[PDB]
Amino acid sequence: DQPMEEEEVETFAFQAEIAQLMSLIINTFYSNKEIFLRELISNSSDALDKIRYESLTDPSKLDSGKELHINLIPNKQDRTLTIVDTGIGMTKADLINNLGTIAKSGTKAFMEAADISMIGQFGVGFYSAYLVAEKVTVITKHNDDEQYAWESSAGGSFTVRTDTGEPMGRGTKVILHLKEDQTEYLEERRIKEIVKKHSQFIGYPITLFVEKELE
Ligand SMILES: CCNC(=O)[C@H]1c2ccccc2CN1C(=O)c1cc(Cl)c(O)cc1O
Repeated sequence: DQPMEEEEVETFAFQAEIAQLMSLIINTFYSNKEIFLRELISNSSDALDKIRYESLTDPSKLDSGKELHINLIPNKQDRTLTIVDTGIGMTKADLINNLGTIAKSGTKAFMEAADISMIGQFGVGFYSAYLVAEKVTVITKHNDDEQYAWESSAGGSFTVRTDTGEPMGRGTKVILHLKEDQTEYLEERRIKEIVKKHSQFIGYPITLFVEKELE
């Protein structure tokens, strides 16, 4: 038989510091792990600013969707928390450069420094995900390009491939498969309080969708 699907998959090694960093974040104990959701919402907001500011000069840039927002989708059945935004998105190359193989100065500094919530300033805030996730999947779609999937369980490497899933119009989808002991962030009350405490100044709509598959 012919496969329902077949696509090339590429594996990349993380730059050495970023990898050392992820182990740091994974194995060590930290107390305000909740700041991961702020870091990821924060990434979404900047992505939303870029598409927004580009549309000002080139209105067709929004042909792939006018609405600028962030959705938070807890799914207790999958034990996943997904952050979805309709920002500018990422090309395949962006995924490879910006999410693993290029380091940046803050990396060596940060590992050595202190409270974990500093990670936002050192520029590598994405990786705070692995405070609560054992695996992170990033689905992204940039205008005029394919939809891509970035994936990592933080073993020193990550994978990129074309995404066969459900088509996004534009933007980025981050899928946190949470550690067994971090399921609290699937909770509406907990999500609401983290957002109110750390993401109060985000100038885009933030909407929760509690997901439950029915029998
Ligand atoms: C990876 C580095 N890019 C960004 O943070 C933002 C960003 C920031 C400034 C300009 C363009 C873009 C595109 N991004 C994304 O597609 C994205 C990435 C992650 Cl990891 C996330 O959680 C949410 C996201 O919307």
